[PDB]
Amino acid sequence: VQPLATQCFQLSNMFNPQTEEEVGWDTEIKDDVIEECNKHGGVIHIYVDKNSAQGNVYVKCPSIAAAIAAVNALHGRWFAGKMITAAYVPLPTYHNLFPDSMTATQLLVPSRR
Repeated sequence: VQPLATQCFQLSNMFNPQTEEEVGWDTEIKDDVIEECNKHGGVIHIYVDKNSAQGNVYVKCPSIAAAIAAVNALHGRWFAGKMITAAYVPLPTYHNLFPDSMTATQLLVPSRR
């Protein structure tokens, strides 16, 4: 049975720490994902996990409707011969990893203009 959408998701294949070469690369990913969410339903928490062999980025959106829109917008991308994939994460699991995300409400904006 396919998991229900939630506010929270994990992207994969967004980067490869073995090969990332640009100074500031993970901030650029953060800004890019926020920009994409800000053509949909926005975003209230994001973490680009530099350590992740799988290239994981964690996102929480302000509602399930917003998460669906972001997932459907992001899970179409390709990088370095792999598709970006998304998996919804249960709220309690996401909140255990990112306690700061539990009470988040402010929609995020990119740093770059």
